[PDB]
Amino acid sequence: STGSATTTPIDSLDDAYITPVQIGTPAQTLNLDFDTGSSDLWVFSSETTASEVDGQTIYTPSKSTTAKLLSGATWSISYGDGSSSSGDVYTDTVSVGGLTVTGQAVESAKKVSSSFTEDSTIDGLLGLAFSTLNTVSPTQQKTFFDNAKASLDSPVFTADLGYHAPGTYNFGFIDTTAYTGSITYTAVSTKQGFWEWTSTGYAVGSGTFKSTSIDGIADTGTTLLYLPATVVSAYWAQVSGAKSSSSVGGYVFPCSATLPSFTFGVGSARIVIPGDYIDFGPISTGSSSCFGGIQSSAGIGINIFGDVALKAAFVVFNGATTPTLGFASK
Repeated sequence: STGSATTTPIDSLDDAYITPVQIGTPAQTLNLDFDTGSSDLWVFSSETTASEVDGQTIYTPSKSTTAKLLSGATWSISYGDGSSSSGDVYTDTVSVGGLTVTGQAVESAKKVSSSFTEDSTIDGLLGLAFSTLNTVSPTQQKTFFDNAKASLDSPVFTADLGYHAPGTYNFGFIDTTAYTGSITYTAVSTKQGFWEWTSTGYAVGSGTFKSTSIDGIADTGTTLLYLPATVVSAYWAQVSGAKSSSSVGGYVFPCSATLPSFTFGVGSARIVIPGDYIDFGPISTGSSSCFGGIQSSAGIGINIFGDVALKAAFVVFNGATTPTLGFASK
């Protein structure tokens, strides 16, 4: 089997991407944030505290003939941005782009934090990291990808995120028309439950490439590119008027400045992030200070190749017995 679904930016900045997912019978279609940095499929639901729902589409398990309470199971998750959610669990039929999993754990939110309530466009998350991070207790549950894996033509999924445009998540096959050149594969460590890999270095604009190992995670659920402070400082030093603002919470730059590209290494290959991808617009409406798309990972505890980086590539998440990551230009 395979599946193929279009993923669409939630706003003009590509702050996140939503992908339609069919849950239950008859289908209830919710727009979920596919997140390769977490491992819970959770949804706004008929059980979510009413005051915490503001415009989202909800899953109503009582209207699904295939929903079954996963008795006794609860879940509770906190994300790197400080957001959180929790609730109980149903199993139900879940389909993504034509690919169907029966008995998928669908984690029904009883509570969500304010960041989720305030984002009307995201009806929940679909985790695509390793199932060892799944938060269901007492019985940890498998991700949609892990459940689908044995049925897939090939045990892979791919992320092809657009810059200010829709893209595609494919399951079970590699679309050879979707990238240029070759796919360079690189080793993954699953020790922390993430798609964790080691970039071979970076370049700023037309500068010389610096060979240096940068361990980080491929995370479709994080907007920006978070790298060590040394790397980030070297980037922003090439932008006229750029500075790190403690009041704003990162690097900002005058909207009049030109942004250089940023290149990251994948083995001997190179992925070039165009300068435009690093522009996240005014810090507040009408401001001449623009927020940067490359920020320091210091104090996160991990480097994160978020959407800014991933959308510059065609990315293969290879879930073979020994997982790997592939990157191609496109």
